[PDB]
Amino acid sequence: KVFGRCELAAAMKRHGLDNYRGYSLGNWVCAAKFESNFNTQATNRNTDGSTDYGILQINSRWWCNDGRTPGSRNLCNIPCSALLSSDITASVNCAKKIVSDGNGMNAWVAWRNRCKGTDVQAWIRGCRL
Ligand SMILES: [Cl-]
Repeated sequence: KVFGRCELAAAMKRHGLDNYRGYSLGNWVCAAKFESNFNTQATNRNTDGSTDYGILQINSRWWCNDGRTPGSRNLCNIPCSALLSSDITASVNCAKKIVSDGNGMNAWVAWRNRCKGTDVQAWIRGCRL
């Protein structure tokens, strides 16, 4: 499913992401925009053989099992396919584990390069939240 900006902001707020570990909702909407263009079915293969899945492009080396990433961990304990659902619960739950992990949102290369230090509140402007 391809989300609208405000529809995603409301779903993320509902699943407890607004100010999770100190990151305002705008940060998570911005990351989702530049990771997946709001498309839950986005996948992208990396040079190392890992794949990134879903709205937040969570990576198979560490976080989910896709059966094709040799010697990967599955720290979120989910098949990577569960990250591609129109329901974002699995992505949200796994994102909360990633961002607690020590590097915060810098784990998302698009957030670091495109969102970090920007007026991220613009991402939720106009939305009924
Ligand atoms: Cl942090």
